[PDB]
Amino acid sequence: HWGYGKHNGPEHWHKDFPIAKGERQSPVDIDTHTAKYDPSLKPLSVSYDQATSLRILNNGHAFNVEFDDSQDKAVLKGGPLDGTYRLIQFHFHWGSLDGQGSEHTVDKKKYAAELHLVHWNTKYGDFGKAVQQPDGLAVLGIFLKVGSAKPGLQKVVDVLDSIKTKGKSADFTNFDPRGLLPESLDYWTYPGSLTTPPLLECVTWIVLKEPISVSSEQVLKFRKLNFNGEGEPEELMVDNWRPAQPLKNRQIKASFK
Ligand SMILES: NS(=O)(=O)c1cc(F)cc(F)c1
Ligand SMILES: OC[C@H]1O[C@@H](O)[C@H](O)[C@@H](O)[C@@H]1O
Ligand SMILES: OC[C@H]1O[C@@H](O)[C@H](O)[C@@H](O)[C@@H]1O
Ligand SMILES: OC[C@H]1O[C@H](O)[C@H](O)[C@@H](O)[C@@H]1O
Ligand SMILES: [Zn+2]
Repeated sequence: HWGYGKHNGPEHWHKDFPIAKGERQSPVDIDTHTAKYDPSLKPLSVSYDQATSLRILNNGHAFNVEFDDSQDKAVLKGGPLDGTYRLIQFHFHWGSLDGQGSEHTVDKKKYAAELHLVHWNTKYGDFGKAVQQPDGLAVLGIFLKVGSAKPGLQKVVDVLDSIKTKGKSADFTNFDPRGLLPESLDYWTYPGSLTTPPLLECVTWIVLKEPISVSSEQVLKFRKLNFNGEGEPEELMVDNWRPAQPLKNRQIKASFK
């Protein structure tokens, strides 16, 4: 039922999901001047060398690239995190035009899109148990701006024609997510939530400061996907982002001086 349209979008979600008005909702605006360096943060470790991708799915809201999370392979450690978090999937949020699409904003500036690499805390055994815990998930967020092409994104772009409509999937083995990172791992971090229903308040957000550049042609292909299923009237999959939510009783910490 929930979506991004006028009649089922972010301003309606609270009726079924009252936590939408909660105390640690995401995304937020990142005020870079108020964000403070945190010396208690440990070095961040993104260890994706043995990642095993499996499948790509159009779920009617975005597309997910899914990974084998039955054992410790691609993991995120360090930074603000206690213990080991396993990669389960990544997806994007994007706009109808280059001037909007990100969920987090930086001094109110909206990027063209935002990549979310989703990980769960292995001390809870499964993703479903992890989303019953305050520290169950860690999402690594990466901004996309439009400029030069990102070579490591092209394999994703070129499979999208095969998953145009809701419910379609395709094999997506042997994809290396290391090709989606920027050079620097400088980041901001804060406690938040899932940005889509069920909006659960389980996430440690780690948002990289350096955006990746993708080409106009790459993001234009994201915008050819459909929210609807096969045979149904075409609704382009665009503007699948939630706007910034109140910061409330939180502080954003920076990894860099
Ligand atoms: N968009 S998000 O990364 O917060 C996200 C991740 C997830 F695993 C499930 C969700 F419902 C939402
Ligand atoms: O195929 C994508 C990636 O898969 C990983 O499991 C391999 O260890 C990497 O060498 C490879 O780049
Ligand atoms: O009481 C002082 C403390 O206030 C907190 O809000 C800040 O996060 C700390 O960095 C600071 O040392
Ligand atoms: O790596 C992701 C995918 O990239 C390309 O589409 C390859 O043709 C395919 O075999 C692979 O699964
Ligand atoms: Zn997301």
